[PDB]
Amino acid sequence: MANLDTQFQEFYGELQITVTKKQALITSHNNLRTKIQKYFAKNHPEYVPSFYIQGSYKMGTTIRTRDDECDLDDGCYFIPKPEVKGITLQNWVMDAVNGTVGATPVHKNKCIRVNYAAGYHIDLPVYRKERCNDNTEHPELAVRDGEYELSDPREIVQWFNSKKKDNPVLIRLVSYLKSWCDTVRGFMPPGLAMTILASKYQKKHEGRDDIALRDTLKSIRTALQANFSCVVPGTPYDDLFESYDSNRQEKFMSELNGFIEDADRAVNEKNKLKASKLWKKHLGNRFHLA
Ligand SMILES: Nc1ncnc2c1ncn2[C@@H]1O[C@H](COP(=O)(O)OP(=O)(O)O)[C@@H](O)[C@H]1O
Ligand SMILES: Nc1ncnc2c1ncn2[C@@H]1O[C@H](COP(=O)(O)OP(=O)(O)O)[C@@H](O)[C@H]1O
Ligand SMILES: [Mg+2]
Repeated sequence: MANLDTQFQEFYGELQITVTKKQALITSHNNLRTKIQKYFAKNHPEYVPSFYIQGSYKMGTTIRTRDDECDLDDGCYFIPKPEVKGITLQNWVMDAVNGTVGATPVHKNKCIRVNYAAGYHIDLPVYRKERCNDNTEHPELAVRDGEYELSDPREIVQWFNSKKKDNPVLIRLVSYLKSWCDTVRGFMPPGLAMTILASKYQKKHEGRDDIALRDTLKSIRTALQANFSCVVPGTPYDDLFESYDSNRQEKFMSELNGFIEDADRAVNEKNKLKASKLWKKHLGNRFHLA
Protein backbone atom coordinates (compact mmCIF):
# COMPACT_ATOMS: atom_id res chain seq x y z
CA MET A 1 0.00 0.00 0.00
CA ALA A 2 1.12 3.56 -0.73
CA ASN A 3 3.00 5.37 2.05
CA LEU A 4 2.37 9.12 1.95
CA ASP A 5 4.29 10.20 5.06
CA THR A 6 6.85 12.13 3.01
CA GLN A 7 4.08 13.90 1.08
CA PHE A 8 2.51 14.86 4.41
CA GLN A 9 5.81 16.27 5.69
CA GLU A 10 6.30 18.31 2.51
CA PHE A 11 2.68 19.48 2.75
CA TYR A 12 3.37 20.63 6.32
CA GLY A 13 6.34 22.56 4.95
CA GLU A 14 4.20 24.20 2.26
CA LEU A 15 1.70 25.28 4.94
CA GLN A 16 4.33 27.39 6.73
CA ILE A 17 4.41 31.16 6.37
CA THR A 18 7.08 32.15 3.87
CA VAL A 19 10.31 33.79 5.03
CA THR A 20 9.36 37.13 3.50
CA LYS A 21 5.87 37.28 5.01
CA LYS A 22 6.99 36.16 8.47
CA GLN A 23 9.56 38.96 8.59
CA ALA A 24 6.97 41.48 7.39
CA LEU A 25 4.45 40.23 9.96
CA ILE A 26 6.94 40.60 12.82
CA THR A 27 8.15 44.02 11.67
CA SER A 28 4.57 45.24 11.33
CA HIS A 29 3.61 43.87 14.74
CA ASN A 30 6.50 45.76 16.33
CA ASN A 31 5.48 48.94 14.49
CA LEU A 32 1.88 48.55 15.67
CA ARG A 33 3.01 48.22 19.29
CA THR A 34 5.08 51.41 19.10
CA LYS A 35 2.25 53.23 17.33
CA ILE A 36 -0.22 52.27 20.07
CA GLN A 37 2.26 53.10 22.85
CA LYS A 38 2.91 56.55 21.37
CA TYR A 39 -0.82 57.20 20.91
CA PHE A 40 -1.63 56.57 24.56
CA ALA A 41 1.44 58.46 25.79
CA LYS A 42 0.20 61.48 23.82
CA ASN A 43 -3.58 61.30 24.21
CA HIS A 44 -4.44 59.18 27.28
CA PRO A 45 -1.27 58.64 29.35
CA GLU A 46 -3.44 57.56 32.29
CA TYR A 47 -3.64 54.16 30.54
CA VAL A 48 -0.51 52.19 29.60
CA PRO A 49 -0.86 49.33 27.08
CA SER A 50 1.21 46.15 27.22
CA PHE A 51 1.35 43.32 24.72
CA TYR A 52 1.41 39.52 24.54
CA ILE A 53 1.46 37.43 21.38
CA GLN A 54 -1.27 34.78 21.65
CA GLY A 55 -3.16 32.33 19.48
CA SER A 56 -1.68 30.09 16.81
CA TYR A 57 1.50 32.14 16.36
CA LYS A 58 2.37 31.74 20.04
CA MET A 59 1.28 28.08 20.02
CA GLY A 60 3.38 27.32 16.93
CA THR A 61 0.48 26.15 14.73
CA THR A 62 0.13 29.03 12.25
CA ILE A 63 -0.46 28.16 8.60
CA ARG A 64 -0.84 30.35 5.57
CA THR A 65 -4.13 30.07 3.71
CA ARG A 66 -4.72 28.93 0.14
CA ASP A 67 -4.55 32.65 -0.78
CA ASP A 68 -1.16 33.04 0.99
CA GLU A 69 -2.84 35.04 3.77
CA CYS A 70 -1.51 34.69 7.31
CA ASP A 71 -1.93 36.43 10.62
CA LEU A 72 -0.71 37.01 14.16
CA ASP A 73 -2.77 37.66 17.30
CA ASP A 74 -1.21 40.30 19.57
CA GLY A 75 -3.14 40.95 22.77
CA CYS A 76 -3.26 44.57 23.96
CA TYR A 77 -3.63 44.78 27.75
CA PHE A 78 -4.39 47.76 29.98
CA ILE A 79 -3.24 47.28 33.59
CA PRO A 80 -4.68 48.26 36.00
CA LYS A 81 -8.28 48.17 34.75
CA PRO A 82 -9.45 51.32 32.95
CA GLU A 83 -12.94 52.13 34.20
CA VAL A 84 -14.35 52.62 30.70
CA LYS A 85 -16.42 50.49 28.35
CA GLY A 86 -14.72 47.86 26.24
CA ILE A 87 -15.73 49.64 23.05
CA THR A 88 -13.92 52.73 24.37
CA LEU A 89 -10.61 50.89 24.73
CA GLN A 90 -11.16 49.34 21.30
CA ASN A 91 -11.91 52.74 19.73
CA TRP A 92 -8.66 54.20 21.11
CA VAL A 93 -6.64 51.26 19.77
CA MET A 94 -8.44 51.63 16.44
CA ASP A 95 -7.62 55.35 16.33
CA ALA A 96 -4.02 54.51 17.24
CA VAL A 97 -3.36 51.97 14.48
CA ASN A 98 -5.18 54.08 11.88
CA GLY A 99 -2.70 55.65 9.49
CA THR A 100 -0.41 52.62 9.31
CA VAL A 101 1.08 52.70 5.82
CA GLY A 102 -0.17 49.91 3.58
CA ALA A 103 -2.85 48.83 6.06
CA THR A 104 -6.53 49.44 6.81
CA PRO A 105 -8.02 48.74 10.26
CA VAL A 106 -11.37 47.08 10.92
CA HIS A 107 -13.24 47.25 14.23
CA LYS A 108 -14.37 43.68 14.90
CA ASN A 109 -16.51 42.63 17.85
CA LYS A 110 -13.63 41.12 19.84
CA CYS A 111 -10.51 42.65 18.27
CA ILE A 112 -9.08 45.44 16.18
CA ARG A 113 -8.00 43.84 12.90
CA VAL A 114 -5.27 45.53 10.85
CA ASN A 115 -5.43 44.31 7.24
CA TYR A 116 -2.20 44.77 5.27
CA ALA A 117 -2.28 45.07 1.48
CA ALA A 118 0.82 42.83 1.39
CA GLY A 119 -1.35 39.83 2.29
CA TYR A 120 -1.47 39.44 6.06
CA HIS A 121 -3.36 40.82 9.03
CA ILE A 122 -2.72 41.38 12.73
CA ASP A 123 -5.58 40.89 15.19
CA LEU A 124 -5.45 43.00 18.37
CA PRO A 125 -7.79 41.64 21.04
CA VAL A 126 -8.07 44.25 23.79
CA TYR A 127 -8.01 43.37 27.49
CA ARG A 128 -8.06 44.94 30.91
CA LYS A 129 -6.50 43.29 33.95
CA GLU A 130 -5.86 44.54 37.46
CA ARG A 131 -2.43 43.09 38.32
CA CYS A 132 0.72 43.06 36.22
CA ASN A 133 2.15 39.64 37.21
CA ASP A 134 -0.69 37.39 38.41
CA ASN A 135 -1.50 34.33 36.30
CA THR A 136 -4.34 33.39 38.68
CA GLU A 137 -6.27 36.50 37.57
CA HIS A 138 -7.99 36.06 34.23
CA PRO A 139 -8.06 39.14 31.98
CA GLU A 140 -11.28 40.76 30.79
CA LEU A 141 -11.69 40.84 27.01
CA ALA A 142 -13.18 44.04 25.62
CA VAL A 143 -16.26 43.41 23.46
CA ARG A 144 -17.64 45.96 21.00
CA ASP A 145 -21.27 44.88 21.36
CA GLY A 146 -21.44 44.04 25.05
CA GLU A 147 -19.86 43.71 28.46
CA TYR A 148 -16.32 42.53 29.14
CA GLU A 149 -15.79 38.76 29.00
CA LEU A 150 -13.43 36.81 31.22
CA SER A 151 -10.84 35.11 29.02
CA ASP A 152 -7.72 32.97 29.43
CA PRO A 153 -5.46 33.32 26.36
CA ARG A 154 -2.33 32.43 28.35
CA GLU A 155 -4.00 29.36 29.85
CA ILE A 156 -4.78 28.05 26.36
CA VAL A 157 -1.10 28.41 25.42
CA GLN A 158 0.01 26.60 28.59
CA TRP A 159 -2.54 23.83 28.03
CA PHE A 160 -1.42 23.27 24.44
CA ASN A 161 2.25 23.43 25.47
CA SER A 162 1.63 20.50 27.83
CA LYS A 163 -0.06 18.58 25.00
CA LYS A 164 2.85 19.30 22.62
CA LYS A 165 5.53 18.10 25.03
CA ASP A 166 7.24 14.92 23.79
CA ASN A 167 4.70 15.04 20.96
CA PRO A 168 5.96 17.00 17.91
CA VAL A 169 3.41 15.44 15.54
CA LEU A 170 0.60 17.35 17.28
CA ILE A 171 1.41 20.71 15.68
CA ARG A 172 1.49 18.93 12.31
CA LEU A 173 -1.93 17.34 12.94
CA VAL A 174 -3.36 20.72 13.93
CA SER A 175 -1.89 22.25 10.77
CA TYR A 176 -3.39 19.53 8.55
CA LEU A 177 -6.82 20.02 10.11
CA LYS A 178 -6.59 23.81 9.77
CA SER A 179 -5.81 23.36 6.08
CA TRP A 180 -8.91 21.17 5.81
CA CYS A 181 -10.99 23.99 7.30
CA ASP A 182 -9.26 26.44 4.94
CA THR A 183 -10.15 24.24 1.95
CA VAL A 184 -13.87 23.81 2.68
CA ARG A 185 -14.60 27.01 4.65
CA GLY A 186 -18.30 27.91 4.85
CA PHE A 187 -19.67 25.87 7.76
CA MET A 188 -16.23 24.73 8.94
CA PRO A 189 -15.10 25.62 12.48
CA PRO A 190 -12.20 27.95 13.33
CA GLY A 191 -8.59 26.98 13.86
CA LEU A 192 -8.93 27.04 17.65
CA ALA A 193 -11.49 24.24 17.35
CA MET A 194 -9.01 22.12 15.38
CA THR A 195 -6.35 22.80 18.02
CA ILE A 196 -8.62 21.60 20.83
CA LEU A 197 -10.05 18.57 19.00
CA ALA A 198 -6.67 17.30 17.77
CA SER A 199 -5.14 17.77 21.22
CA LYS A 200 -7.96 15.92 23.01
CA TYR A 201 -8.55 13.09 20.54
CA GLN A 202 -5.14 12.57 18.90
CA LYS A 203 -4.27 9.06 17.79
CA LYS A 204 -0.66 8.16 17.07
CA HIS A 205 1.09 6.16 14.36
CA GLU A 206 4.84 6.79 14.42
CA GLY A 207 6.37 7.23 10.97
CA ARG A 208 2.99 7.60 9.19
CA ASP A 209 1.42 11.06 9.45
CA ASP A 210 -1.17 9.90 6.90
CA ILE A 211 -2.35 7.03 9.12
CA ALA A 212 -2.07 9.24 12.21
CA LEU A 213 -4.40 11.82 10.65
CA ARG A 214 -6.86 9.12 9.55
CA ASP A 215 -6.93 7.61 13.05
CA THR A 216 -7.27 11.06 14.63
CA LEU A 217 -10.20 11.94 12.35
CA LYS A 218 -12.09 8.82 13.43
CA SER A 219 -11.31 9.55 17.09
CA ILE A 220 -12.65 13.10 16.69
CA ARG A 221 -15.77 11.74 15.00
CA THR A 222 -16.41 9.25 17.81
CA ALA A 223 -16.15 12.01 20.43
CA LEU A 224 -18.33 14.49 18.54
CA GLN A 225 -20.98 11.85 17.81
CA ALA A 226 -21.32 11.29 21.56
CA ASN A 227 -21.34 15.01 22.44
CA PHE A 228 -21.12 17.68 19.74
CA SER A 229 -19.17 20.34 21.63
CA CYS A 230 -15.73 21.94 21.77
CA VAL A 231 -15.11 23.66 25.11
CA VAL A 232 -12.15 26.03 25.37
CA PRO A 233 -9.63 24.79 27.98
CA GLY A 234 -9.64 26.86 31.15
CA THR A 235 -12.85 28.73 30.24
CA PRO A 236 -15.82 26.45 31.04
CA TYR A 237 -19.07 27.21 29.19
CA ASP A 238 -16.94 28.64 26.38
CA ASP A 239 -18.18 26.07 23.86
CA LEU A 240 -16.99 26.85 20.33
CA PHE A 241 -19.95 24.88 18.90
CA GLU A 242 -22.65 26.44 21.10
CA SER A 243 -24.07 28.56 18.25
CA TYR A 244 -24.15 25.71 15.71
CA ASP A 245 -27.71 24.82 14.80
CA SER A 246 -28.59 21.33 13.61
CA ASN A 247 -27.95 22.31 9.98
CA ARG A 248 -24.39 23.52 10.57
CA GLN A 249 -23.63 20.50 12.76
CA GLU A 250 -24.93 18.09 10.11
CA LYS A 251 -22.91 19.82 7.38
CA PHE A 252 -19.69 19.59 9.38
CA MET A 253 -20.20 15.99 10.50
CA SER A 254 -21.06 15.04 6.91
CA GLU A 255 -17.82 16.61 5.66
CA LEU A 256 -15.98 14.73 8.42
CA ASN A 257 -17.60 11.49 7.22
CA GLY A 258 -16.51 12.20 3.65
CA PHE A 259 -12.97 13.07 4.74
CA ILE A 260 -12.76 9.82 6.74
CA GLU A 261 -14.14 7.75 3.86
CA ASP A 262 -11.58 9.17 1.43
CA ALA A 263 -8.76 8.88 3.98
CA ASP A 264 -9.61 5.20 4.46
CA ARG A 265 -9.56 4.69 0.69
CA ALA A 266 -6.24 6.53 0.39
CA VAL A 267 -4.52 4.49 3.12
CA ASN A 268 -5.71 1.31 1.36
CA GLU A 269 -4.68 2.50 -2.12
CA LYS A 270 -1.81 0.87 -3.95
CA ASN A 271 -1.71 3.75 -6.45
CA LYS A 272 0.24 6.64 -4.92
CA LEU A 273 -1.22 9.24 -7.30
CA LYS A 274 -4.80 8.20 -6.50
CA ALA A 275 -4.03 8.18 -2.76
CA SER A 276 -2.62 11.71 -2.97
CA LYS A 277 -5.70 12.92 -4.87
CA LEU A 278 -7.99 11.55 -2.15
CA TRP A 279 -6.07 13.46 0.53
CA LYS A 280 -5.69 16.59 -1.62
CA LYS A 281 -9.48 16.74 -2.12
CA HIS A 282 -9.89 17.64 1.56
CA LEU A 283 -6.49 19.07 2.56
CA GLY A 284 -6.23 21.50 -0.36
CA ASN A 285 -3.97 22.06 -3.33
CA ARG A 286 -0.72 22.53 -1.39
CA PHE A 287 -0.85 18.75 -0.92
CA HIS A 288 0.54 16.94 -3.95
CA LEU A 289 2.47 13.88 -5.04
CA ALA A 290 5.20 15.73 -6.96
N1 LIG B 1 -14.30 31.43 21.87
C1 LIG B 1 -13.05 31.79 22.27
N2 LIG B 1 -12.70 31.74 23.57
C2 LIG B 1 -11.48 32.08 24.01
N3 LIG B 1 -10.51 32.51 23.20
C3 LIG B 1 -10.72 32.61 21.87
C4 LIG B 1 -12.03 32.25 21.30
N4 LIG B 1 -11.95 32.44 19.97
C5 LIG B 1 -10.69 32.89 19.71
N5 LIG B 1 -9.96 32.98 20.84
C6 LIG B 1 -8.56 33.43 20.98
O1 LIG B 1 -8.09 33.87 19.71
C7 LIG B 1 -7.06 33.01 19.24
C8 LIG B 1 -7.25 32.76 17.76
O2 LIG B 1 -8.56 32.24 17.50
P1 LIG B 1 -8.73 31.57 16.04
O3 LIG B 1 -9.06 32.71 15.09
O4 LIG B 1 -9.67 30.39 16.12
O5 LIG B 1 -7.20 31.02 15.87
P2 LIG B 1 -6.23 31.35 14.63
O6 LIG B 1 -5.23 32.35 15.19
O7 LIG B 1 -5.67 29.98 14.33
O8 LIG B 1 -7.12 31.88 13.53
C9 LIG B 1 -7.16 31.73 20.06
O9 LIG B 1 -5.89 31.12 20.28
C10 LIG B 1 -7.74 32.21 21.37
O10 LIG B 1 -6.69 32.61 22.26
N1 LIG C 1 -12.70 35.10 23.24
C1 LIG C 1 -11.73 35.68 22.49
N2 LIG C 1 -10.53 35.99 23.04
C2 LIG C 1 -9.55 36.56 22.31
N3 LIG C 1 -9.69 36.87 21.01
C3 LIG C 1 -10.84 36.61 20.34
C4 LIG C 1 -11.96 35.99 21.06
N4 LIG C 1 -12.96 35.85 20.18
C5 LIG C 1 -12.52 36.34 18.99
N5 LIG C 1 -11.26 36.80 19.10
C6 LIG C 1 -10.45 37.40 18.02
O1 LIG C 1 -11.27 38.22 17.20
C7 LIG C 1 -11.25 37.75 15.85
C8 LIG C 1 -12.61 37.89 15.18
O2 LIG C 1 -13.59 38.27 16.14
P1 LIG C 1 -15.11 37.83 15.84
O3 LIG C 1 -15.74 37.36 17.13
O4 LIG C 1 -15.06 36.94 14.62
O5 LIG C 1 -15.76 39.25 15.42
P2 LIG C 1 -16.90 39.40 14.28
O6 LIG C 1 -18.12 38.73 14.87
O7 LIG C 1 -17.03 40.90 14.13
O8 LIG C 1 -16.33 38.70 13.06
C9 LIG C 1 -10.81 36.30 15.92
O9 LIG C 1 -10.07 35.92 14.76
C10 LIG C 1 -9.94 36.25 17.16
O10 LIG C 1 -8.58 36.48 16.80
MG1 LIG D 1 -7.17 35.60 14.70
